[PDB]
Amino acid sequence: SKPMEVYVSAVASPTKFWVQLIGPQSKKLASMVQEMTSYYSSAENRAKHVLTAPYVGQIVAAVFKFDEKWYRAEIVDIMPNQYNPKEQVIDLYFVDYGDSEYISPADICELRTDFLTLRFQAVECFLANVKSTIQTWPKSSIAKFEELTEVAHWRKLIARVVTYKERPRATTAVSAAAKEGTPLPGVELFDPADNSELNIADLMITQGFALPL
Repeated sequence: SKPMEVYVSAVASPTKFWVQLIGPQSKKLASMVQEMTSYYSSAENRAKHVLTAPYVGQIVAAVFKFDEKWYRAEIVDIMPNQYNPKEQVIDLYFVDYGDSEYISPADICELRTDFLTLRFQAVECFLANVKSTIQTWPKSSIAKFEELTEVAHWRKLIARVVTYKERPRATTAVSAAAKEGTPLPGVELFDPADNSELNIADLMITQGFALPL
């Protein structure tokens, strides 16, 4: 397959992270985040889209109070508030970035229909040809991978899909697009501005943060 320019947008570990494609799609995503954020920042517009009787699988708009921006999100679970049985806590998967967060319904709206047009931008991947140094990944390995990818800071990488692995049985709530048996792409990654001929897997192995195979 062909190499592709990507950003790493979220990281759980070197064998669970998310990438976005750079190009017209990433420009459209940035434009959409701006437009959704401007639109839903108005109480009047939010009232046009009040959330009622939400359901698992629903695609919604949600504000992440971190950056105060509005994002497309998939409801992956709904549970009662523990303090308060008459309200729910909503498990959201942020379809364009890869993050998952538990969010109050107060911070969610229905998604205006035209915001559905853009392809969901995040693809879950694993780093091919590596495994953990200790038989889970050490926090230091996760940190090194976050550093090399500069996750969430718009660092261009070159990715290539070189293998696939069957998704394991999930132990937590995940996207409807990420069920057991579906193919998880295994990628090579390298930083074209890196000063190195080695890809990120080989950097992690040669520097003691991962093992081969």
